[PDB]
Amino acid sequence: SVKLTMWIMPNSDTPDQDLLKVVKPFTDANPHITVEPTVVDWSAALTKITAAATSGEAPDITQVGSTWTAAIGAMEGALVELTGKIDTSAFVESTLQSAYIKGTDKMFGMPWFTETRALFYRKDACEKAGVNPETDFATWDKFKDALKKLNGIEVDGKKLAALGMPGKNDWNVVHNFSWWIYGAGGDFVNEEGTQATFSSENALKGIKFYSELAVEGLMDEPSLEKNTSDIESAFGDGAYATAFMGPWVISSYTKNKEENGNDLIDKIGVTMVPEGPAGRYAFMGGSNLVIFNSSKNKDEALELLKFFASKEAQVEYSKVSKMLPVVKAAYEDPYFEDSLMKVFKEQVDKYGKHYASVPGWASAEVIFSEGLSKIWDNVMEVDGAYSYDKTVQIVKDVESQINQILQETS
Repeated sequence: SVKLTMWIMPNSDTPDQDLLKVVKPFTDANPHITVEPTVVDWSAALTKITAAATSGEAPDITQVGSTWTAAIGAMEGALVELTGKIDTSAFVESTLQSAYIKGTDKMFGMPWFTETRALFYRKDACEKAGVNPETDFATWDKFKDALKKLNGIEVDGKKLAALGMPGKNDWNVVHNFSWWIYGAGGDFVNEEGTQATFSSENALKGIKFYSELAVEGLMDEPSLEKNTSDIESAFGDGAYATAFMGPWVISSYTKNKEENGNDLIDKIGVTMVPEGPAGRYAFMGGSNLVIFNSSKNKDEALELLKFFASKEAQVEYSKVSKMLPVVKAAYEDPYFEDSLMKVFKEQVDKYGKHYASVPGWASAEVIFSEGLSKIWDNVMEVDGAYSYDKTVQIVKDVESQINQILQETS
């Protein structure tokens, strides 16, 4: 018999058991294959995977952050090339980009699940404030006008901040700026993926618009010291009129109502991110699966990957992980078509934009995160008055470092 070993990151409440429940139909139907998952923490995962690819001491399969696929796939002899082995027509088209090395036709990962961030809002706050969510969040300028009407609005005796979002003490620093940069007509790197474009006029327009929401008082100031999970919890206890969050919060708030009677879930809606001057783009994240070239059972490894891309496994794993499926047929399930979830379905499909899938991306993201962290410090005036010129200098200094990374990894 064949024991497939698989590394996963912590995607659900009980990672190993939840994965094994989803694969039980596969191992029941293929009794000569067993699946042995091992959990690897997110912070050290890329380090451990890179070391396994280099040393040939690897599991058969590992989850990767979708942005890591090119980094690992570019390592000589690291991964099984999947080009032509997966039916790509099954996948939401926007999710496939991260599975390839950009500029090549080489597919080294299979998309597994995805996520995007949407704009959640308090319906009761909007009615009280005179905000119509069917129109007033559609564009940057309308959104900001709505925030002005919502900031400090009192609902059931509690004063709400207009927008709750984390600052630099967080793991989504870059991801939360991404769609502002895109909507302004900017990007982190050029289309070819070979030059940084983070200091363009358009990128700065997006960075300035989003970060100065803090200078203008429209963001909850205490929350800028906190992280994503804190903003999700606080919104779920009614602290903010709006917040940009992933789809997993719907389950959390639904559970809060079932267990504690917390009716926040009945007072919220969700809409797509506001369109910027250049159009509507949204963040895309998530994870892919890869097969190590050192695997002694690649045929069985591939069969497992294809199982994870089957409709039933996509539905079931997305439910338990609270992520979004990457296969089109999974969105036929009513779960992904309810009033809130359907906004996420539409956004990832029609407007999702993934970071360039280049081998240097993972290294570049750390640099972008450091720079945007300094921009938060700047707008929050932690060390002197806010200076937009300081943001410009930070972004130019980032641009230089990114170009050196791209030159090394070309």
